[PDB]
Order: sequence, then structure tokens, then C-alpha cells
Amino acid sequence: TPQNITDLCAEYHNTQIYTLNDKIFSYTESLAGKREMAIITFKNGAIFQVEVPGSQHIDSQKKAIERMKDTLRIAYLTEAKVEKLCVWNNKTPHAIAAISMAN
Amino acid sequence: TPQNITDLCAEYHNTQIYTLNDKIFSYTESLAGKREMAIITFKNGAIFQVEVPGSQHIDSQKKAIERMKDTLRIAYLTEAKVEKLCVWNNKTPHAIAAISMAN
Amino acid sequence: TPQNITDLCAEYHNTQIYTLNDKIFSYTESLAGKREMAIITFKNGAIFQVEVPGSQHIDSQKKAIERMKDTLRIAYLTEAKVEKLCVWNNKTPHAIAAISMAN
Amino acid sequence: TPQNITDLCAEYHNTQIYTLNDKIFSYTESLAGKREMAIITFKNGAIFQVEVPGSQHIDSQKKAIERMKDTLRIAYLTEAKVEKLCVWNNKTPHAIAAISMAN
Amino acid sequence: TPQNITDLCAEYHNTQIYTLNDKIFSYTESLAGKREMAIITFKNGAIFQVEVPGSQHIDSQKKAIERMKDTLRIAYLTEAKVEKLCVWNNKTPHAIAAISMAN
Ligand SMILES: CC(=O)N[C@H]1[C@@H](O[C@H]2[C@@H](O)[C@@H](CO)O[C@@H](O[C@H]3[C@H](O[C@@H]4O[C@@H](C)[C@@H](O)[C@@H](O)[C@@H]4O)[C@@H](O)[C@@H](O)O[C@@H]3CO)[C@@H]2O[C@@H]2O[C@@H](C)[C@@H](O)[C@@H](O)[C@@H]2O)O[C@H](CO)[C@H](O)[C@@H]1O
Ligand SMILES: CC(=O)N[C@H]1[C@@H](O[C@H]2[C@@H](O)[C@@H](CO)O[C@@H](O[C@H]3[C@H](O[C@@H]4O[C@@H](C)[C@@H](O)[C@@H](O)[C@@H]4O)[C@@H](O)[C@@H](O)O[C@@H]3CO)[C@@H]2O[C@@H]2O[C@@H](C)[C@@H](O)[C@@H](O)[C@@H]2O)O[C@H](CO)[C@H](O)[C@@H]1O
Ligand SMILES: CC(=O)N[C@H]1[C@@H](O[C@H]2[C@@H](O)[C@@H](CO)O[C@@H](O[C@H]3[C@H](O[C@@H]4O[C@@H](C)[C@@H](O)[C@@H](O)[C@@H]4O)[C@@H](O)[C@H](O)O[C@@H]3CO)[C@@H]2O[C@@H]2O[C@@H](C)[C@@H](O)[C@@H](O)[C@@H]2O)O[C@H](CO)[C@H](O)[C@@H]1O
Ligand SMILES: C[C@@H]1O[C@@H](O)[C@@H](O)[C@H](O)[C@@H]1O
Ligand SMILES: [Ca+2]
Ligand SMILES: [Ca+2]
Ligand SMILES: [Ca+2]
Ligand SMILES: [Ca+2]
Ligand SMILES: [Ca+2]
Ligand SMILES: [Ca+2]
Ligand SMILES: [Ca+2]
Ligand SMILES: [Ca+2]
Ligand SMILES: [Ca+2]
Ligand SMILES: [Ca+2]
Repeated sequence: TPQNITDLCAEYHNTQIYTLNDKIFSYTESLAGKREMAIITFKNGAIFQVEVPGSQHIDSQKKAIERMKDTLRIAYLTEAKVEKLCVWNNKTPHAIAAISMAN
Repeated sequence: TPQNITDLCAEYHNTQIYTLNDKIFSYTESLAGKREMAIITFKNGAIFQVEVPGSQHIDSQKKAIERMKDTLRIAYLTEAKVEKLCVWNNKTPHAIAAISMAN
Repeated sequence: TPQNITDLCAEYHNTQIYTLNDKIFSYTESLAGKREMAIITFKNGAIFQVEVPGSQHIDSQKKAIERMKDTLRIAYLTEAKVEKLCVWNNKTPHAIAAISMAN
Repeated sequence: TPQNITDLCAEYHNTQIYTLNDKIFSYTESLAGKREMAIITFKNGAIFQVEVPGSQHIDSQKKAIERMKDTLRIAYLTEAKVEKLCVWNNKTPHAIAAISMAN
Repeated sequence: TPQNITDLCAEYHNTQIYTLNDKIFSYTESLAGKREMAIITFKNGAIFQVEVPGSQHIDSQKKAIERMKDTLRIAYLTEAKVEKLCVWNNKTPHAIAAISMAN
């Protein structure tokens, strides 16, 4: 089991770490059919999504996807500093696999 | 996959973007049978609903509807600025499909 | 579809409106068997319940009943001003059907 | 249907009301197998549990037990004054049936 | 039934109490397949996980595992003092069984 976000992300092909050290600049969420997703941006221009749940996901991931959207919303509203995001770079916008927060 | 609320909105027939750049003025919620819904308003007079779940909604939208009501409630209680809403303008009040929050 | 709490409330028999314009004074909840409910009070002495879920409630209402109790708890904790309640007056205490909040 | 915690409590055998009028001093929760429970303490040394779900609870209590643990966590974190707890006194620690908050 | 975290922890093999008396330094959450987990850190260098759910967990633990991740997130965002953690020390990072907060 990895002990940090960087090591976790390195377990996956098609992932990279973005180091933001910044609060989330905007938060977007959609309930439209086939676009049940969230999109966040940062002041530097980065745009990331939480993917629409789908065939690329195993059943163990469905609760986690819902948790990640909960996390991003509350981070946005508390202005919480996002340290790193582990993201899939084989999707546009890049898709969030993991997030770390620190003061 | 779209990169913002505007492009997302444009993927659907009968939707429109409203730009509010304002906090939610009022939040209303009902548990009454056949009226399990939320209604928000803005200072400018805009009134928007999250629809009662029914046959216009595919199963994947169900969770997303419940999430949208959570988001609108907490956005209200935190006085969070709403940037844009993507809505179905074929319903009265207009029905929320997506929301973006930013300053 | 109604556009406000008053018009919603009018769609049902045995309901009335209270206009509190005040924060919730007290919040109570219970997990005891057959009494899985919440009760709220206002400074003016009004007492209201979210009913125990039951045969009088259609399946679509079950999720809404849970949400209502979530809303009341967070409204209480943030000292959010309640504008109006729509309640059923054929129950004792009067039972909440819908709520509106505005600053 | 009762109108307050004291009357609700009096509808059950092996219950009593504690009147704390204080915030929760400590919050403990466990995910360990067979001890999926929460424990609260008050500064006066009183200790209470939310029981591990079990055959002593009817299905309708299952959601309400989960709500109670949510309520105690957020009360702890917001330093909300707990007015009274109704508890079953044939358990050790005494088991929470209901809570009121006021202040 | 135990009355505190130290006694609860002692009912299990391969556990120990860590006494932190400090807020969470970092919170990390992942939705990546087979790594649906959370990791927290403390200023002192301690790293702990909430395990990916697996065959080492019974059905009654599933909801509590989701609850714990909810608790850690909100503890982190509130800068809540964590008193103790009961952890499995035959996992790396050590795996959270129970948490107590007090300040
Ligand atoms: C920083 C890092 O870890 N790795 C690389 C990487 O980063 C760029 C790559 O993700 C491309 C993919 O198109 O997007 C660039 O950002 C765009 C923004 O694109 C949006 O945000 C990213 C993160 C993706 O989700 C993408 O799908 C989104 O559309 C766009 O919104 C606008 O801001 O323009 C920038 C490019 O200027 C990534 O660039 C990196 O992040 C941006 C925000 C900015 O900080 C750049 O300075 C930074 O490089 O690939 C690039 C390729 O040049 C480099 O190798 C990075 O080192
Ligand atoms: C009785 C008691 O509470 N602790 C013992 C115990 O503690 C050390 C032990 O848990 C080892 C792992 O076997 O880890 C040491 O911490 C590492 C950090 O490791 C991470 O956090 C711990 C808690 C585990 O989850 C581990 O899997 C994680 O990797 C590591 O991140 C880095 O910071 O280095 C430290 C020190 O090696 C535990 O050490 C204790 O806790 C740390 C935070 C610090 O306070 C240490 O000074 C302290 O000893 O075992 C040691 C003997 O190894 C002592 O008996 C403790 O009393
Ligand atoms: C973005 C866009 O295309 N806007 C055009 C649109 O806006 C009006 C329509 O959306 C109509 C359709 O009913 O409602 C108008 O607003 C009413 C308001 O309606 C409630 O809120 C709107 C957003 C809808 O969800 C309705 O279903 C709701 O009932 C009433 O509650 C209010 O009392 O009165 C206003 C009219 O003043 C929309 O008005 C626009 O948005 C409002 C909030 C104001 O900003 C107003 O100035 C705008 O015009 O249709 C108009 C036609 O005049 C324009 O073409 C807009 O571009
Ligand atoms: C109110 C009391 O508080 C503590 O002393 C517990 O050990 C008792 O069992 C009871 O819960
Ligand atoms: Ca700010
Ligand atoms: Ca702000
Ligand atoms: Ca901080
Ligand atoms: Ca204000
Ligand atoms: Ca006050
Ligand atoms: Ca306000
Ligand atoms: Ca204080
Ligand atoms: Ca207060
Ligand atoms: Ca601080
Ligand atoms: Ca405090």
C-alpha cells in the first residue's frame, strides 16, 4: 500500500501529479444525463474533471467517485489549499484520481 | 467531454445559460408527495427548480439530482457566489441542469 | 409546478403556512423504535415535527424526509433564518411539508 | 406523537433523561468489527454510546442510528450545546435514544 | 461494551493506540481502482490509512469505513484536535480502527 499521493499515482500508467498549492478557483457540477460530473479549475488555468461513472470504472470506485465530488465541493467552499492532484492525462479535461490537502 | 458549464450546456437541446454572479437569495425545499423538490431564487427575481425525479431522468441522474440539492443548500448557507446556471427553459420554473460557482 | 412555498402548500389538503422569520430555537431527534423523527421549536412557542416515515408516505418521499431532517439540523447549527413553513395541520405537532429560508 | 424529548423518552421502558446543558467534551468512533459504534463524553464525566446496530433494533432504526452518529459528530465539531439526552439505562455505557440541542 | 477508545483497542489483536493530541497535518483521498482509500499524516511524521475495503472487513464494517473517511475529512477541514487513534500495526501505513477527538 502506498503512503503518499505521489507513490500512489506512480502505480498507474497515464497519471501525473500536478502540484497546485492553491485553493480551487471554481467548482462546476452537472446532473444532465450522461454528464453527471464535476469540473474544477485553478487560477493558473488548470482544469480537471471527476469523470462520469462508466465502464472504465470498477464497482469499488463508484462510492469513491461520489466521495471525491463531495470533497471537492467542501474544499471549494472552505477555500482549502489543494497540495497535489493525481490525474489521468489520457482524458480531456484531465481526470482526478487522487487529491492531497495540507495547510 | 466539455471543459466548462457553457460548453456542457450546449450539448443539450432546450437548455440555456443564465449568468447570475450572485449569492442565492432564498432556498426552499419540499418533502410533500409528488413535490419532492427544491426551489432557489435570486435578488434579480430569477427562480429555478431542481425537478421532482421522474421519467425524464435516467438512473444515473438520480444521485446527481440529490447531490444538486445538497450543493444548493450549502451554497445558500455559505453565501457562495453562483456564476452560471445551465437550465432547461421548457419547465416553469426553469430546471437546473448544472451550476458553476466562482468569484 | 409551483414557484414558491405558499403555492406548493396550497396544492395539498390540511396544510397551512407559518411565517417565522426566525432561527430555529431547538432541534431534537430520536432513533427510538417507532419514533424515528425530528422535532423543532421556535422562540415564539411553535413546535413542529418531521414525521416518522410511514404508510402515509409514498416511496418518493422517503429520501425527502431524510433530507428535510438534514436541512433542519444544519439550519439550526448555522442559525439560519426560517422564512416560512408549510405544515400539515391534521397532525400533532404540526408536521413539516416544506420550508423556506431567506436572509 | 410526543412534542418534546422528555415526553418521547417517557414512552419507553429503561430510559431516563440526562440534562447536560453543555457541549460534547470528546467524540470517539470505531470501524472495528462488532464495535462499529460511537462514544461521547461530557466534561462532568458522563459517557454515552450510540449502539452497534443489532437485532435489538428494527429496520426503521437503522437509518436513524446512522443519522445520530452524524448529528453527534457535527455537534462536537461546532461545539453545540446539548440540552438533554434520552438514554437506555440497561446498557453500559448508557445508550442514546434521542438528543435535544438548544442555546 | 467498552467506554473509551483505549479499552476498545485492547479488544483486538495487532492493535495499538497512538496518542497524537494534534490536528491532521494532511489529508489524501483516492478513487483509483484498487486504491479507494484515505491517508492522513501528522506533523510528527505519523502516516495512517483507512484501508481499501476487502475480505478482512465484515459487512457491518462497510458503512463505518465510509463514515471514518467522512470524519477524517471534516476533522481535517475544522483543524480538530485528534486525541488518539487505535490502529492495526500489521499494515503499512498503520490502518485506522478508531479515532477519538477532544480539545
Ligand atoms: C504540470 C505537469 O505536471 N505536467 C505537464 C503537462 O501539463 C499540461 C497538459 O495537462 C495539457 C494537456 O492539454 O494541458 C495543460 O494545461 C492547459 C490547460 O488545460 C486544462 O488543464 C489541464 C491540467 C488538463 O486538464 C487539460 O485537459 C485542460 O484542458 C488550459 O485550461 C489552459 O490553462 O492552458 C494550459 C496550458 O497552458 C497543462 O499545462 C500545465 O498546467 C497549466 C495549467 C499551466 O500551469 C502550464 O504551465 C502547465 O505546463 O503537459 C505540459 C505540456 O506542455 C507540460 O509538459 C507540463 O509539465
Ligand atoms: C507504542 C507507539 O505508539 N509507537 C511505537 C512504534 O511506532 C513506530 C512504528 O509504528 C513504525 C512503523 O512500524 O513507524 C514509526 O513511524 C515512522 C513513520 O511511519 C509511518 O507512521 C507510523 C505510525 C506507521 O503507520 C508507519 O506504517 C508509517 O510509515 C514514518 O512516516 C516516518 O515519519 O518515520 C517514523 C519513525 O520511524 C513509529 O514511530 C513512532 O511514531 C513516529 C511518528 C515518531 O513519533 C517516532 O519517534 C515514534 O517512535 O515503534 C517505535 C519503535 O519502532 C516505538 O516503539 C514507538 O513507541
Ligand atoms: C438567459 C436568457 O435567455 N434570458 C432571456 C429570458 O429570460 C426570461 C425568461 O427566462 C422568462 C421565461 O419565463 O422568465 C423571466 O424571468 C421572470 C421571473 O421568472 C422566473 O425566473 C426565470 C429565470 C425562469 O426560471 C422562470 O420560469 C421563473 O418563473 C419571474 O419570477 C420574475 O418575477 O419576473 C422575471 C421577469 O422580470 C426571464 O427574465 C430574465 O431573467 C430575469 C431573472 C431578469 O434578469 C430579466 O431581466 C431577464 O429578461 O427571456 C427574456 C425575455 O424578455 C430575455 O430574452 C432574456 O434574454
Ligand atoms: C451516565 C453514565 O455515564 C457513565 O458513568 C457510564 O459508565 C454509565 O454507564 C452511564 O452511561
Ligand atoms: Ca477568501
Ligand atoms: Ca470566498
Ligand atoms: Ca488551515
Ligand atoms: Ca451576509
Ligand atoms: Ca447566535
Ligand atoms: Ca446570512
Ligand atoms: Ca471553543
Ligand atoms: Ca448559537
Ligand atoms: Ca489554523
Ligand atoms: Ca474547539
